[PDB]
Amino acid sequence: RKTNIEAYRDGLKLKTEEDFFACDRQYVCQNYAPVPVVISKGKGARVWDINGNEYYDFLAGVSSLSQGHCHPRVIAALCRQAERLTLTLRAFGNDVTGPACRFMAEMFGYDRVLLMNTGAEAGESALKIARKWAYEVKEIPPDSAKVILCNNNYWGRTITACSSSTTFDCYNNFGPFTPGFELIDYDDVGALEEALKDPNVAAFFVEPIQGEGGVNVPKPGYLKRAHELCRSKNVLLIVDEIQTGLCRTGRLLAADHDEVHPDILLLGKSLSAGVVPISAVMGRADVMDVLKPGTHGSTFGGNPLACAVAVEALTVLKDEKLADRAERLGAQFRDCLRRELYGKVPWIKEIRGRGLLNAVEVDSDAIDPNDVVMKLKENGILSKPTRGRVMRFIPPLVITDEEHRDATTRIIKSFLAVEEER
Amino acid sequence: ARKTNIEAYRDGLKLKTEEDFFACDRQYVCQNYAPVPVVISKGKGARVWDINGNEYYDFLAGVSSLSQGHCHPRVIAALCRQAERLTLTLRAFGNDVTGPACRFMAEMFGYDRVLLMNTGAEAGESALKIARKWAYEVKEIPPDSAKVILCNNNYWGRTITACSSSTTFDCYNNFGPFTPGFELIDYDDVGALEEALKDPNVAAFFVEPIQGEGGVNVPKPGYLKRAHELCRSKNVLLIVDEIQTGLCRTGRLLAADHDEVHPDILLLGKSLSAGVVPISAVMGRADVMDVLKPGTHGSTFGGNPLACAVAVEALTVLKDEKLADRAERLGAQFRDCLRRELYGKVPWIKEIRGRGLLNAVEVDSDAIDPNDVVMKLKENGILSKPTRGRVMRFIPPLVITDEEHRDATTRIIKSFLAVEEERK
Ligand SMILES: Cc1ncc(COP(=O)(O)O)c(C=O)c1O
Ligand SMILES: Cc1ncc(COP(=O)(O)O)c(C=O)c1O
Repeated sequence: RKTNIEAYRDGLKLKTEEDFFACDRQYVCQNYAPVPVVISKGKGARVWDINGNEYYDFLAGVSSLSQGHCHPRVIAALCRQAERLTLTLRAFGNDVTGPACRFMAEMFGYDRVLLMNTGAEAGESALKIARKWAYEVKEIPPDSAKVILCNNNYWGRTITACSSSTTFDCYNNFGPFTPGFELIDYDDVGALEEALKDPNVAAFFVEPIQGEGGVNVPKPGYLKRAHELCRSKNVLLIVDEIQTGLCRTGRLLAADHDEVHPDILLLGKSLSAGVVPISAVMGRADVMDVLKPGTHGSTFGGNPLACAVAVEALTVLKDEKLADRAERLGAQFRDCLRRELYGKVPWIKEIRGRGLLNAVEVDSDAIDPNDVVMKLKENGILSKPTRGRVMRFIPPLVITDEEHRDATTRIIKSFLAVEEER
Repeated sequence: ARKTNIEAYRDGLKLKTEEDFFACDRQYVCQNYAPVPVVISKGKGARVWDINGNEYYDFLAGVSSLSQGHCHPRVIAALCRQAERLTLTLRAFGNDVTGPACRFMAEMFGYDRVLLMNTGAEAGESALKIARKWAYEVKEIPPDSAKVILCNNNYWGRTITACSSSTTFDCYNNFGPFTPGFELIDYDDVGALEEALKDPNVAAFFVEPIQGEGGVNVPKPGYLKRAHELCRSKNVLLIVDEIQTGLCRTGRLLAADHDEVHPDILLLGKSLSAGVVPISAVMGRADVMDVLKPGTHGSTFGGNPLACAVAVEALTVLKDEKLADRAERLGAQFRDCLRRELYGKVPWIKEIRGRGLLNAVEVDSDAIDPNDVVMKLKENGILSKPTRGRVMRFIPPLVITDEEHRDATTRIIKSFLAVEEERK
């Protein structure tokens, strides 16, 4: 049986990529840039376009697809639960949400788990928790709570996220803005310490490696020291692991590189293996319990379908030893690129990353960075930069040794060819 | 059948009674919901079963997220077929589903452009961003001056900006400081709206056709029609939140259709996916929606192909099963019967109200404990969660059969009479 989207699409008689591009222009809100490919299918580290051409996916949902596209275990868990029960609301109990929260609480070492749907919602929820905790436990004056975050942070697209962004296109013309934020440079202990002098600070909200900001890896010991400074002042450390967590950087959490156990942890993206939107906020009881009944909610948060998917997605990370995989392959990737491209390619500014969260920043005054993106695609690598000039290499962690060797050589080949053509 | 992973996992926990699940929940789940009465394990159509095999009619239905019923076979089949092929690309890449699904929606609802988000709060956030950016760029109002009018007792979600525009104490208390830019007026009051619309800095009026969480507040006939005229007069966008009222619930495709109103910006959610996965939509004319240029808005999962395939199937069910007609017919019967068998007989009922299958019975909490009604309903096989304590809600799947609806209506009336007997 053809399902309705298949049948409706068939009737539209879309043959070429351009036909699909035209369909976007006409019917899809135009808040994304043009795209170079129309993907029809995904398996593991590979995707295929509508013409059957094969690519490696080196974006992977910006680390939402760590377990690969269409991981059979995760798709079986989705389908079996979907036949049984998908939604009760948290107004009613069910036989999945509590067990899934227990599973997560034990895996990550927290007392309480709040399940939301998107990463932005996890961030919003964490800010709300930190504010309410500041008022009720720290006893700071009404409406005075402040939250410190860093320049170039990214946590989503709500108005409060826009209000705390330093990125022009994220905030421009979307005000007036939510107050209560203090922005400081990333990777700067001094600036943090000075900001923490304000007793009305509730939290410091930080990424262990800035994602959208350009795969900005801080100096060794940054997060470790930040947590000490925060604790000195009774300020919560909220660590956004929505992009860096779940084995991507070679550890279960990127915070583990600094032996930091976040006061509040955010997860998202590969929590569901890219199958359905589910995010998490985790914290100790005496923080999370400020969210009393009626004070927060979500229709789909904690729905049993997403919970079943998430438990399976997390178990795959463990069973397939994906943190070890990411560590090993990522170190090989960076060594190969540094050996083969530094010196030879003068318009590479840096090769950086941890695990399989890697970037190559190029000098956009020396090269058109889009020429690198297009060359990569010609050689079978789909990759989307950030900030124009920061090339990103973020494959599924399940990429095989042989696929990763192939991909790495296609990657080298592409940078070298761009240099040759300069 | 062979055990599923999650079944085996929980089997390892030895959680067997409703009270073991209640304890599990108390210990590991963030405690932002009230205690629950029941542990549901299976849903099908208008029915659910608890872990002991007891059957109930679900009269909450996800607050109108399950209009197509639990586990609709077509929608599962669509989920599973698409899930085997592709679930997520990001909108950074194209795929062969998102554009077609947006065209499908654009044509069904009569809009130029469709923005797909994940939750109803995200749809609201997105619409407010669009309205503000449009007011700055097209209306040329002073920078940072954009205002949005909303109504007292509105509900649109739980983001900080939503909390900043709420009049409900537990929704906002101790979550500030708050996003500025909102003007709060009484619902169902055209004179208050007209006066608020005198301010040229207003970008939008954001309103529910029937207030949902605020208590199934049905406005006077012609409220929304008049509101639209007043907004147009002032070049103010009418943002209509159909997340709870839309998609056949009230006996029409959109609740706005009762007033022959085509929203300037439409919000959908909830039953857009038949309760299977979170997907929401913001739709609008080109000259409004096109302010959202590349890089100015985004979402990881928004527009993912899996959710798109599910939504197209869910929307088609509404049509094919003539669920607007079913809701209209059964809902009219429900209100007739309850009024006829409860008013007078039961002194502590204040009002029976609703449209289609979005119905409520507001009780006098000074004269009765509303929770006694909730518990009596469950004893009689009806799962129902009130809003604001005293507003009992009756929101079944629209696929409820004539026989199931008759049975349920008789159980509901029986429950209210029983509580009254006990009061006497
Ligand atoms: C670190 C981080 N936090 C939060 C978010 C927002 O997640 P979502 O797109 O699911 O709202 C993202 C998205 O890329 C992210 O990279
Ligand atoms: C009218 C209305 N709008 C928005 C929302 C928020 O949707 P969500 O819970 O998906 O964030 C709801 C939730 O019930 C609603 O009733």
